[PDB]
Amino acid sequence: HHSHKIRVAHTPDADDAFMFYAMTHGKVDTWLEIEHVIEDIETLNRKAFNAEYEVTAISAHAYALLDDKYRILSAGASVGDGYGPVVVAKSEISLDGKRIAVPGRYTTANLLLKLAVEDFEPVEMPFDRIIQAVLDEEVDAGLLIHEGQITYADYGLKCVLDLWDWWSEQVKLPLPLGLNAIRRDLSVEVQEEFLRAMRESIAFAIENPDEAIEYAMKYSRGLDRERAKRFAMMYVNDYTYNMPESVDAALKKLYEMAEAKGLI
Repeated sequence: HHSHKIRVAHTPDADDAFMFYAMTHGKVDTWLEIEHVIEDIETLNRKAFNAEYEVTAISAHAYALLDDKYRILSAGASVGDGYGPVVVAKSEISLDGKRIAVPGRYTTANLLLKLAVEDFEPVEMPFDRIIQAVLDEEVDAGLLIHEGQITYADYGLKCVLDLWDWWSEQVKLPLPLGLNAIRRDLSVEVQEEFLRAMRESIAFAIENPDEAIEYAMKYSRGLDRERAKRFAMMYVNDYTYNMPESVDAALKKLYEMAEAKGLI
């Protein structure tokens, strides 16, 4: 077992901690010596341009700009199906010409926004400040890629653009959001092994939602246990266990649309 020492990077989010719980607690038997690195999704999308880690989470959008050094892992993807990121505002607006706070240039949610509204002012900004900026009218609207998508109503805010409804009008397939990416220079041995450990960790979470969610709470961000389970279960299910053919088709489509508008 060569090169058995690797770095696995993922995000400080409930859905993520949930998925990785079994692995982060020695509950997964593997000969791989894994070192976890937790960082914001946009940080990983950018560091991925240097092929920093052996395995890293990464937005589908970003992946299109680094499919030369990385390939998509069958397990770990987050896919919306009847739900996904949204743009929220204090009241109903059109968004055209407006200033919208965005969590990260390379996120899939940004690519989608840039496809639905071809003329607006994207205001680069950390996710943990989008909600405040909107409520305090620092911007006209905000793009929410994390648990905001199911909690915005608590702040008296409302959805002005439902990215899933927009995507559903473009193609009839699930919505690829986050992906698990593995460097192409790793051996077949390491590739299969990590895939096995990854799948086991995901399956463990579904069979033990309360246990896995308990630890994940460290990233709940105020969400109660039920709301957190619901969020995690939204992006950690069948699609995460194994990317089906429909999701492969959806990425293909997503990319084609991006290429056709020169977004990539």
